[PDB]
Amino acid sequence: GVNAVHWFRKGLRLHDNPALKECIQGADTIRCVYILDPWFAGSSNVGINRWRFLLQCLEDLDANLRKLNSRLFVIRGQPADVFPRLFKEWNITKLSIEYDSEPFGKERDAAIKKLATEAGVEVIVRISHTLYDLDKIIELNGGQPPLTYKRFQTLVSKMEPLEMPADTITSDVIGKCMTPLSDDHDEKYGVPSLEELGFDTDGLSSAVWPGGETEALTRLERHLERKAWERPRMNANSLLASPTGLSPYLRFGCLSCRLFYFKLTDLYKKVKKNSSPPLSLYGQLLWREFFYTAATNNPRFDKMEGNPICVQIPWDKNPEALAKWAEGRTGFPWIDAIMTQLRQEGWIHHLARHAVACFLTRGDLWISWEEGMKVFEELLLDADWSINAGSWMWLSCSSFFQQFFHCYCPVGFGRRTDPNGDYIRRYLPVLRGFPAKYIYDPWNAPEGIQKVAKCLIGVNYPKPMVNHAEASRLNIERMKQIYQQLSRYRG
Ligand SMILES: COc1ccc(-n2nc3c(c2NC(=O)c2ccc(C(=O)c4ccccc4)cc2)CS(=O)(=O)C3)cc1
Repeated sequence: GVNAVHWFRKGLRLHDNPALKECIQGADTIRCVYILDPWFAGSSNVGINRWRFLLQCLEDLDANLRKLNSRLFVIRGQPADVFPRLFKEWNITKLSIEYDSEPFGKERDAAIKKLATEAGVEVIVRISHTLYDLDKIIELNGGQPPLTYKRFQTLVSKMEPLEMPADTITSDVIGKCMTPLSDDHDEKYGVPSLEELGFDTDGLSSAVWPGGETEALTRLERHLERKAWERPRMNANSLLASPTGLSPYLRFGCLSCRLFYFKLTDLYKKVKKNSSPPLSLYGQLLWREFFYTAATNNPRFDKMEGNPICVQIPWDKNPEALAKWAEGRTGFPWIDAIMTQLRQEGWIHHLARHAVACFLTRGDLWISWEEGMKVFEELLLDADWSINAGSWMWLSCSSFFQQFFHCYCPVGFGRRTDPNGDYIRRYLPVLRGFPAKYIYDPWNAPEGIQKVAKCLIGVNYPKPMVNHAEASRLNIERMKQIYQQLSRYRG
């Protein structure tokens, strides 16, 4: 008969999955696969929190596929190596994927499409990771992605309204389509543990961001309910991970960005009684869309050299200073607490991202945004290659049409956000004995207060790695020199 395979990569969900929906129709068998390769050289920068989140996403998909008398098939290796084997072993004639706009993904999928055509396999590709067809955005702009956010808002406003999200895969949708299964299915296709991937899980606590579609849909309800109770304002509690947080689920595809969009539009129309909401309503959704669009045709989006849209800034190379930043031992408790939360949990507030990005690049250390991006790629759960690269370029003053002239204070920003320093004490236990007057600048604490706090600066917690007033004055001057001769730094 017609034997079909749906290939999960992103879109780790059964709701709003047009590719899986189309693949099942007219099919006699269906197998959903995820191709996992934790040893891939190109994935050497993936942190353990990302691996854990993904594995929890796969367990949730497997559990939800159980409800449809199916299972997830987890397969080890590289798609180019695995798919020809599967095409023959399973006699596959249909393969479905959610479209991937990112350059590496487009390249991989082009190769797989060639293997499928060679094997007599029809390839079904449907767009569902983004709100729009990004290629249509670019065509509407004249063939180039809009290089500014409000130009992007202009084009998007002129587009056709979004079509309804695809129906969720139910028993009545599967119909006669079945999944051939064996009693030993877990031995060959089961979802592995972190330990089974060779990871020592020593030092791991319960995940602050549990993966999966079930979690995402539960959080979506809470998120809308809280919104039922304009751009929000950050306070101290905003720094903590929220049970209403959706951002990692949108990144992995646990939550459909189109479903989220429609639920937001639905809620707005109920409270504000009109169908033309402020683009404010969608929060980061269009920033998300903006960076996917800017990156899709730029294979060097994550680089400075050879990247046509990036300002060629002469950053310093300082591996020791970069390591202090990445490992949260800069000696600035505000910076270190943020980098510690990021490493421990996999999410930090957007304004905390601005703070540590400024400190590393244009503000204090004058280290390339490429190096910050690599660290964030390792640890951050909610930012794809396209969004990470674009965000680091924009925030480091590396885009020609976005400048920041105010340098974040690595003491005052934290003190102004959380005056008592509860955030510091939560993530930097060595500093817990310091009173609020010194918690953001413990080097200013007299020797007696340090001894009482059982924390000698330079012994138990490092001294501040730079003099911020001097470093920022020099770096503000350097950035002013660059933008005074901006065209000279065009590649
Ligand atoms: C520093 O490292 C990172 C920082 C942020 C992220 N990040 N993660 C996600 C998203 C983003 N990024 C942005 O939303 C974004 C928005 C505005 C700008 C900006 O230039 C600007 C202009 C005017 C005023 C204020 C700001 C830059 C970035 C959206 S998402 O895909 O949903 C999940 C990743 C790494």
